Amino acid sequence: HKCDITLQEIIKTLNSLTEQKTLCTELTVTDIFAASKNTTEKETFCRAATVLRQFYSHHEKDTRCLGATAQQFHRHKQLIRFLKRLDRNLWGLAGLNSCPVKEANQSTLENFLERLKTIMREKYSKCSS
Repeated sequence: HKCDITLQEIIKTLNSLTEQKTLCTELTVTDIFAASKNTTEKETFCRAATVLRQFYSHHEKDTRCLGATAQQFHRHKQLIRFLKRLDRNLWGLAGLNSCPVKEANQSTLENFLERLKTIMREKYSKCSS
């Protein structure tokens, strides 16, 4: 694949999470699309990194729900270590590093991932990178 395998990695990495975190996906996560009334691609990717970041910290290495079941306790520091890894990938694609997010509707992790995915499957046509 000439394109950047990183993209496919983000989708799979972002997906696997959905399969694992299905119930805990009720921690009402702040949206950001509301400000999509006029933003560029980069601005989007960045804004996405901000949401993911805060989401990581808020829960940090605290097994509040990200696990408490199985294959999650041990892979706890692994999920976080991976989440950040993705953030770094976003930085590469992005380049702003500074992007604000105006609150609005409190979506849900799953909903956030689902929405983000759509945008991914949409821009997927534009590999570039």
